[PDB]
Amino acid sequence: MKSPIPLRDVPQSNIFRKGDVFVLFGELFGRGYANGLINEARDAGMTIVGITVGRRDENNALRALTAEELATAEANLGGRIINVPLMAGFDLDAPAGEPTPTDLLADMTLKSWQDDKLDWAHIEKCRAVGVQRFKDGVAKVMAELDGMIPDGANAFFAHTMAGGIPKVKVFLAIANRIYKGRGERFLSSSALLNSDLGKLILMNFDEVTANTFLHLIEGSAAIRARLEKSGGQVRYSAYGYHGTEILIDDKYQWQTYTSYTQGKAKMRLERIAEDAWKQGIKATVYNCPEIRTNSSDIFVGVELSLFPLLKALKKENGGAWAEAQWQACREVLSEGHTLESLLQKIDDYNASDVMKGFRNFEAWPMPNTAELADIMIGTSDEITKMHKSRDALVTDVLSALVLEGTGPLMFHESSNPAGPVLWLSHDVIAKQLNLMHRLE
Repeated sequence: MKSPIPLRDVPQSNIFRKGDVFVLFGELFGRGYANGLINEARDAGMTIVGITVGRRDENNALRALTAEELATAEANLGGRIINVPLMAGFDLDAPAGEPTPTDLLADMTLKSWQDDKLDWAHIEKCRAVGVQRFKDGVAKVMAELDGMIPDGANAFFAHTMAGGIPKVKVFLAIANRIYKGRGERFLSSSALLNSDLGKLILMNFDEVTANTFLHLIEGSAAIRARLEKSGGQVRYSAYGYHGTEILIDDKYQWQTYTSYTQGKAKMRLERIAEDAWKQGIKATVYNCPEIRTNSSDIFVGVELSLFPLLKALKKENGGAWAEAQWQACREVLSEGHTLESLLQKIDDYNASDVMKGFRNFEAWPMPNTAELADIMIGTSDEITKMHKSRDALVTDVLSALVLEGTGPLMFHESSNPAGPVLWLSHDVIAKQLNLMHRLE
């Protein structure tokens, strides 16, 4: 798409009932977006079924879950898990007895990695092996799932797979410089992506973040056909990020965190959904807002996109509950600091020429720049220092709100989806939240 495709209206249909089956195509580890969606499915009475990515034995070989690991995972999910290890990516795949792509990275050093070259023929054979492995795994999982979904049922397949960074000792330092480096510590994301290491990373991103959605849709084709030929509806969802519209000068405007290295893979994901949609398959990528549930992570500055949600809460027929969110956000700031001054900082941030330059949709995802590092990391740090305690941030409150709103939006929109790719920006999130809390 040449521009964002917004979902503006709060969905109000639900076709799912007790006996319908919700399938989590991904494994839950810690809290994130998927929890809210799973909760919506459970509240609607759906049977929850999940996959596992498996674990690794003492020799780093992939294996299924033990009965105890399985019990723990099923307790976490609140549903049955099919114990067939669906590990995405090919970074640890190889023809029998041959080196993995990860093996080929073993000798990369801080000084050598940028110019080190890889054997792309071998890597290609490894990718082929990995793709076939994942396909056979999906076949087994679907063979077992087929009997758990009754004739006449509706099925909701929720894809959550993302990632693909290979294990290599040099990567932590590289990432630290790219994401957090200023001055001489600054490092262009292009330095990584132009290297063979970076090219491998991007290939694996395409496999894990995008192509797994295709493997899900194709692998479940027989099940889909059987359910559709009976009285049922089948849905596929995926989580996307492709920037978010937020209030700048009291107008909703698209922006993004830069540099989002998974961007090309997310656009491939989008195209997979669009193709499927053209084949009559109800697959939808939901492009969700920036969140930062762990402000100790490496992505310094992503949280800057969140703050205008406060204004959105007031704008979209906000009442007492919205005002209570403002109060909650005031309470975590230090003595002497106002919430208004924080929001002012964000106004100045989005008004800057440097940040305006990154509102380029066609160039997305763009490379970072030294100037970007300066203003983004500087602004993020300035706002962090406004707080009484760094374990209780305005961004914790707002991230929680986004998760809360996004669950029902996706769950209900999926009953009657408007299209294959939909943006959930601050406007519809605020509408949903204010609706949910209209009696509080």
